[PDB]
Amino acid sequence: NPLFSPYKMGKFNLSHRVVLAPMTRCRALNNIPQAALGEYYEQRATAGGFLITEGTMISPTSAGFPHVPGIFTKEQVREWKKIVDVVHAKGAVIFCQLWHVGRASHEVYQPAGAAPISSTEKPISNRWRILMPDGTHGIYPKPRAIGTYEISQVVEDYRRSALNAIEAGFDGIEIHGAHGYLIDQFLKDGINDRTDEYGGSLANRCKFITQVVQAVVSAIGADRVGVRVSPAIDHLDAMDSNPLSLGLAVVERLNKIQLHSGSKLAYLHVTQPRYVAYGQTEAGRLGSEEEEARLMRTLRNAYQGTFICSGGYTRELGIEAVAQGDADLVSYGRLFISNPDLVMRIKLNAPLNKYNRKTFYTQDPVVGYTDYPFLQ
Amino acid sequence: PLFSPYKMGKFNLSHRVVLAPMTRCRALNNIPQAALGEYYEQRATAGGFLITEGTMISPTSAGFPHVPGIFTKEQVREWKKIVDVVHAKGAVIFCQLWHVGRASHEVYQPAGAAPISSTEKPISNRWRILMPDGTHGIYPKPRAIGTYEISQVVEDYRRSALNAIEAGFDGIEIHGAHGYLIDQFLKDGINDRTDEYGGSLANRCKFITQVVQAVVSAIGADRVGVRVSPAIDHLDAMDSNPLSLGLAVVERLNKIQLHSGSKLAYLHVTQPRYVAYGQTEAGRLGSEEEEARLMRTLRNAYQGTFICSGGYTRELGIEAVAQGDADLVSYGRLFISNPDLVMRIKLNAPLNKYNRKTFYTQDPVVGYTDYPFL
Ligand SMILES: Cc1cc2nc3c(=O)[nH]c(=O)nc-3n(C[C@H](O)[C@H](O)[C@H](O)COP(=O)(O)O)c2cc1C
Ligand SMILES: Cc1cc2nc3c(=O)[nH]c(=O)nc-3n(C[C@H](O)[C@H](O)[C@H](O)COP(=O)(O)O)c2cc1C
Ligand SMILES: [Cl-]
Repeated sequence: NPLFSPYKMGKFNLSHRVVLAPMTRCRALNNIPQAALGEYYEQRATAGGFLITEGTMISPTSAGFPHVPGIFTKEQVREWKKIVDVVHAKGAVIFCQLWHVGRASHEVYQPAGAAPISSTEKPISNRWRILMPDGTHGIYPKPRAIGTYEISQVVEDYRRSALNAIEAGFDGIEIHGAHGYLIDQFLKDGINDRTDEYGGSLANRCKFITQVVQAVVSAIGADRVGVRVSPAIDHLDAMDSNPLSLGLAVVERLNKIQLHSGSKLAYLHVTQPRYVAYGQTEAGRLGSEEEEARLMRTLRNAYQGTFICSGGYTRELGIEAVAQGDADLVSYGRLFISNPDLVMRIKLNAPLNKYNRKTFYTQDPVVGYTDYPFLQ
Repeated sequence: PLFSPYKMGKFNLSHRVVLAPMTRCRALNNIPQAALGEYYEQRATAGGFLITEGTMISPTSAGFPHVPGIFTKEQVREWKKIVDVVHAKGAVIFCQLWHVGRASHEVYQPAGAAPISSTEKPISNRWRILMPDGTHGIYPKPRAIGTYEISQVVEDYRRSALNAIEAGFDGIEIHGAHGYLIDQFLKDGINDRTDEYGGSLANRCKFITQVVQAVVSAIGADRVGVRVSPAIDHLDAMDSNPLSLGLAVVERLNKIQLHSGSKLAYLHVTQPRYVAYGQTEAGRLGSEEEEARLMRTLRNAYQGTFICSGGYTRELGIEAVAQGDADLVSYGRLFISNPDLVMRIKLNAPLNKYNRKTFYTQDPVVGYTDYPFL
């Protein structure tokens, strides 16, 4: 089983290639990591296994979900420390994902009920909803387009949060630059309608992610920085006219940062679109995943370093990915929510527990969080 | 509730369990076979309603191998034999008229002509077609038919509906869903025409209206059912406002009934069962709520019998009928493996699992008529 051949990610000697994908769960009450998070990550930690935390706030305006943890205050750093320690005690490697949602927020999540910030004044359309604190779905509002100086301030928020993650003991950080969030709002030409140096050309649209990555790299070292993007996922109206061209443009910027820094990043993590095959239709089962696979393979081939694939992977698809050289590591989200011992279940080819979407974002410290059972 | 009798026009149905139309590819060389007779006979029940697999309305309307047609007198002759066996068991049966539009291939095109459609745009690479040898083929570039050709395709539906009646069917169902010909005109994500049949919702609905009117004027509204799927992920068939499109179709169907002075047999709607973006943070938020509203809105708007389909089980079907969401529920996959699904559902008995591997094979028995009764 290729998922169990060891992999050397920088200094880290991973014992297997099954990675815990970053997943927002909303148990960090009032943005403070809670003991429940410690139990949750400890359940999933394995010796030589790599874990990525849920998206974590880099500032007071960075959230668009309730009770997501932050790492911009010392109080938050002290609580993260306890989680990092328990995970390290199991022999796992863990990175903290730094997340700013940009326009994907609501006044209820902003200080003084201010408008969310973004590259643009254009709001996410009503084709999408936001989870409100009371559990209902809300409408995304119009964001405020930020200027060059404020952009440098947000970059500084990433730098300060990366330093704090290192202070908490994390092995590194992952820049959430995917799924239509703040960085993707600058990358995607379907969102970025700016006329200044951060808009228009591919170079201009890639300026923001480059500045963010360079700032964290210069603060903690490229080896402790992973980058996540999703050029072909249009979640929250984040489409680009040419996904592959955009993805390759980002990859070249990362390749350039590495050469200039004289060091490689921890990895490039890419989420791919995954089309569920509907069995109730005439030709749903006759589809092909070919094209989306070629896009992923091209980004991996273009990138000089470790590649982590994600998005609807199963045991069989993960084995295939590593076996064909399409990826070095494979991250799993939903199956890891319901299978604390996912790594062991994939090693033994055991049945996998079903997951309950209803409790993905609820606040209970146990229910739908740490009560999914281990192999008996 | 599924066994509470239902009156569908002049049809007194004994239960609400319907056999959904399902392509099975056993009609060798497009001619109905004795096998189909046994297959349908097996699932037929006294006072039960069945809808046949999609059936060709012209030589160029197919996109699957060995699907039956009803555009030749020979085909009509063989269908009659099947219809008789079904009536013998006291069941009501409608023949579904199917034209795939752009969802075709050169191998299914007698004159090597490009498949016809509303647009010049080909189905995307992520969708494939089933080839005669069982392999998957690539969808070719279709031809955006001219305004004048639309009338002749409507004529193909009309002649086919007449042929279905000549064959003895109690009625016909217009397949206007799942990204096939009619749906290629309805969905603004496909229809990029700038003429009378493109642009406004009204213009987009012109084709299905003309098809339904032609068949209604040929055999009577009481013998015509119509199937649509305002919101479905199949062969790149998307629309900006699924609700608006669905209600536009319902409004024109209601008008055809008023002007005809008789109601259609029913409106058949596929349940979206939308599951896109499950791998994202917010993709699924509000999805289930929107499709539920979409369906109830259409059900409340349509003046007549409403049949739901797509992902239904014994429990989900019971719920649909109990909550007033649908009058009849059609089952597809479970009916493939459970010939006596009706009886089984009635007794809450164990259901047989189905083998997809044999959904479209040509064996007249294996995976077709060999599923056990129990
Ligand atoms: C409940 C949930 C929360 C998520 N939260 C995040 C997040 O905070 N950051 C991120 O980059 N991706 C997030 N994702 C996307 C996942 O990291 C991952 O790409 C996806 O779950 C992989 O597909 P899979 O679930 O089929 O394994 C989330 C996904 C789910 C289902
Ligand atoms: C093998 C197969 C063939 C189908 N063929 C057709 C068809 O020719 N026409 C049509 O309108 N729907 C067709 N359908 C869709 C079904 O009528 C029905 O909506 C679907 O099977 C219902 O979902 P269920 O299988 O979960 O009950 C087909 C479905 C399957 C699984
Ligand atoms: Cl390191």
